[PDB]
Amino acid sequence: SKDAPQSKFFQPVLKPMLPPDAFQGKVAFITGGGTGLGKAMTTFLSTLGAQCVIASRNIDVLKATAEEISSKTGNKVHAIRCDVRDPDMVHNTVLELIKVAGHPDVVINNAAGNFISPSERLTPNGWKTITDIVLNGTAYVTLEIGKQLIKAQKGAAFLAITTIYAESGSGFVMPSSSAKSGVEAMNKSLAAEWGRYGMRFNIIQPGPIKTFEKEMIDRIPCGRLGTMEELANLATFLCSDYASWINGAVIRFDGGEEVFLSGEFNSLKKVTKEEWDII
Amino acid sequence: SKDAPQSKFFQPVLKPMLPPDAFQGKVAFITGGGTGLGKAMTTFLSTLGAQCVIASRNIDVLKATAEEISSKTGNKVHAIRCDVRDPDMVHNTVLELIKVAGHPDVVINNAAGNFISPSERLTPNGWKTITDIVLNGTAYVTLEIGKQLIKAQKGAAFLAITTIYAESGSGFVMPSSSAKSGVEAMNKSLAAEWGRYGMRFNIIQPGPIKGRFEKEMIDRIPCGRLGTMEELANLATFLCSDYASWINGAVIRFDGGEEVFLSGEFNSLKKVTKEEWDIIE
Amino acid sequence: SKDAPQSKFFQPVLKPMLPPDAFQGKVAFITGGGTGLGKAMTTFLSTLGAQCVIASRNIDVLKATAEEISSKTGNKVHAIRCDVRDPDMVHNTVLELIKVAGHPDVVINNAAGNFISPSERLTPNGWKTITDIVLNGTAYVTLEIGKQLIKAQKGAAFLAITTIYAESGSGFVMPSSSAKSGVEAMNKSLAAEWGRYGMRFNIIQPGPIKEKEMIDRIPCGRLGTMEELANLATFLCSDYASWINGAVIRFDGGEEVFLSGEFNSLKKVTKEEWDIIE
Amino acid sequence: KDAPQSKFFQPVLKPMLPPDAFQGKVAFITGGGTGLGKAMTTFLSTLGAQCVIASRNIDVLKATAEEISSKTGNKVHAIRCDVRDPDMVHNTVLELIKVAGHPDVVINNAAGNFISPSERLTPNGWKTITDIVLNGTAYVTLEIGKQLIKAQKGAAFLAITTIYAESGSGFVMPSSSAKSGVEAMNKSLAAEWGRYGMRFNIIQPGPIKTRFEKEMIDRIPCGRLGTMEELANLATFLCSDYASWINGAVIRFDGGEEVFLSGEFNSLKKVTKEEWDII
Repeated sequence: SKDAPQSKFFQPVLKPMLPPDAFQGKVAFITGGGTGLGKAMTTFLSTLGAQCVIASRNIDVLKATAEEISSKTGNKVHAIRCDVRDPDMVHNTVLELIKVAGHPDVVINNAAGNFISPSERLTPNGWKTITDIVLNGTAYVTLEIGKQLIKAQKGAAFLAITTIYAESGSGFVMPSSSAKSGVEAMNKSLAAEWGRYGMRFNIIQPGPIKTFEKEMIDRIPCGRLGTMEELANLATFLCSDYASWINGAVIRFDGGEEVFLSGEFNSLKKVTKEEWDII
Repeated sequence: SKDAPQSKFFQPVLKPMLPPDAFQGKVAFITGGGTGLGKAMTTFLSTLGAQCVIASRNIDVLKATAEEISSKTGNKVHAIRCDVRDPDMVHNTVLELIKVAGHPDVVINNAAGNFISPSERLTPNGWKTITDIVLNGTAYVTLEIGKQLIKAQKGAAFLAITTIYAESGSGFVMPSSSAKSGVEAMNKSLAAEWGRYGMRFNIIQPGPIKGRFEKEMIDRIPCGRLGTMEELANLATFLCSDYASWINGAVIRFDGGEEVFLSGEFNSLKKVTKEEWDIIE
Repeated sequence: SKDAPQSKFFQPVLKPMLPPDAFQGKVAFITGGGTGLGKAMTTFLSTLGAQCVIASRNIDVLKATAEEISSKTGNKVHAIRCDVRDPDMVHNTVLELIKVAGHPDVVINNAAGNFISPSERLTPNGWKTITDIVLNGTAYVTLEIGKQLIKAQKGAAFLAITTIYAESGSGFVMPSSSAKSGVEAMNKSLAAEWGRYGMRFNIIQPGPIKEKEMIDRIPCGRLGTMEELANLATFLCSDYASWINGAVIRFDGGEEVFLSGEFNSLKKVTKEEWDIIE
Repeated sequence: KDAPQSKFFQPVLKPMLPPDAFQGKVAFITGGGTGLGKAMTTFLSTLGAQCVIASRNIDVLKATAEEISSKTGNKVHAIRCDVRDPDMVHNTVLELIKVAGHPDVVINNAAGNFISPSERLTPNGWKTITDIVLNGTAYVTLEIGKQLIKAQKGAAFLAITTIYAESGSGFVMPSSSAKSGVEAMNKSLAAEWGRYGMRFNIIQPGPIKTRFEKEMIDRIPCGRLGTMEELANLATFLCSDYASWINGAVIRFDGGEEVFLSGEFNSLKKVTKEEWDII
């Protein structure tokens, strides 16, 4: 493939790492749970015993993913259609979650939109679409669930999937960077504010996950792209009771990409042994 | 005043620090320029020779401030009504800026809204108001001006006023923290993306600037006092001046040491007395 | 107890979370592995199948811990005396590690010293002691093992235990903050430089691990446990984390986000006061 | 030569603060005989300060002191000091107080560095860099601080680190480590020593004028290297009474280099207009 030689030292493990009943009796709510990383996280949660609820705009995709997962694990996966931009729809969706499965013990905000563009080509509407979906949508889901958990006197573990470029900034993905950085600040804020209510909040910042990646592999110390299964192991750990004292954490899941990118002299990896020998 | 004793070591200097006419021939655009921090920055820019344009919702406040500043400095201050939440109004405001003063050399995004609230008492409308004004408003201003500068083949220095709690998060100001963190990521992105177009972007993160929180805040500020708007204006004018032409993508805490004090796990041991330390030894 | 009411929502799970053979065939090297967090990490590694080598200054403590762990798990734990301040002793310790167990797959730099003091009461010797143990000691171990792994074309996962105050700074623990921040920069540097040699490097930043004043600043309402730390550490050193490199993970019950937020002290405002403020 | 956009970011080399901004003040600068230290000393002296410069080479220090004082008319004293030696640092601080006075301004700039694969570092090479940069800055800062506490006087401290202290970087790993330690030290003392009137700030430079340098320019949004005069303007501002409420701050002085390096998609600057149109 396109992987670099050092990838032999960093082979992925794709199987769930936690014990087979680690989420028995637990309820999990995953936005964007019908596709991609959301589907992978839902799959692992369901495999480990959770009753899952997935929500996004496309009910056909959600129902297909829900049947696929539940057929494989024997545990229920419920689909609820929801555009997270619509705070009234979010409110109804949370009420439905509580009715069909119960208050959630695990909340994963993963719904996102993105497109790569020179910033000077962005329109105000394109800007507002990304910030509405990523930032406002995560806020509405988080606040609505939080209010219900406070009313019920129940706690939960929340996880938001952002990106390494939320904290650094990045050209060409500027609206996504901005909205995702807002999501990070939101979760750090609520980690500090809502401990008394039993809610903890963590962030995973992914690099590139397999799903122009030769150029990307050249900037990844581990020499390969990440996998959704590995991300799901990290996410399920953070959402599990084994991580009940992990709160306000921000975890890079990136093969070393961000430390590589950010270090001023890391490009000197291209200097050969022979060139170093020659001073 | 209510200041802590060590404030004697950190007295503020309120006069502009840069040379007279350091902004002669320059145009500056300041959102929120009619009040508070925005007015202080506009005052210093005008004093140093800039032609300024201030924009916000209240035209009477803007006109009053413009007349007040221009009558002291002798340099023109133009007022334009603009709700930064409305991208069409932002577009028209930038067109007027160029028509009445010219392309800006200095852009300061300072318009904001905020309130303190338990997050569980927030409504979607309150959430939207803060994020729309702070995050979307700054984006519309920055993108609209940037596109015009690219078309004119001119550069500029941009400055955004955020807060120390954008990077840390904070309970009780969570919408502001989120929106302001978005503004930080926006500016770091454009500093990296738009160098080829001659635009640089920097961030100031203020602590509290000059009723019970204020007293407790002083106890958490190493410099022993609140900041002043004049000091903030000195920092802002420096960063927007040609003396800072190689400062780009920078984030600068202006907080009297508040954030380092807050963030350090054992800083509360300031209360331990000399005699208690002798025992501990 | 001293725990806050909300701790009921965040009860610790003390059992090892990874599968029983997650470290079968692996060799781990743990500085400070005879006590405290190092002992807890070694215990979980050994329980999960690793062969472990623990190194620090006190050979009697190390031997007692080695016997305790290996008796319970059935897997070997080797003790080596090593003062990490001494690079020649570090070199000899790494040679012995390779002879008795083999090249390590897992390296945990945990040896440290600390004391609380006003910074104006520090002496040059006190400064040197903390920085030499924490920063230079971790550098010597990491450089010595890394050079051996490069020669052998074998990879490993490295973990350094720092602290939340490495990144923030903190008064009263200033030498420790400085040394530990140096350790963080070291590991981020090598995560980027040495991935090409199959080594990855991560950091855990702990809050307080088993006082009441501290608990009131922790959102989770209790101190952390060594078993929870060991679950996080073993995950990061396991092949399930083979794409986690250069990461810095707070393990602090929320303490650092609570401390660092300008308005977080408003947690003291009552419901009635908020009603009034509205 | 510089990149095409450099014409938009031209340097201003003249001191920006008022002519007497440091009249009556005393400044102590480690490494003040060369490079950035000499530039900072030059601006301080021009603005009225009485300066004391300290490093290992007394002949260089003497030459620089005469050169500066002959141009400004303000005294510059040379004191030989290897900052690795805490007893020599103690003696140097006592001489500073005797010949000039307690310092109002303290700039820790002495450093050593060399670029090397980390696997080519020796323990002695490691210890040399950490001793000079981290221990040397600690000894200077602590010894001066103790004297200022005894006299009930305050001061502004400034440490020159680097953008790679906070990020890490391969090939400069000991410098990254030691300089990160300096950052933590200064943030710690800003929080601890407010009651004593001492504030502490950090400048993180990118590449400053005086092979890799042409490649570096392509990674610098401002399109050129920085100048020592511009750095001296930033440093004199931070050490002046105009910045008396700036404390614990860390300021990048890097032409945008760090935000460029750190952003995941910034390399898409190479995509042409026609390629973007196609999309």
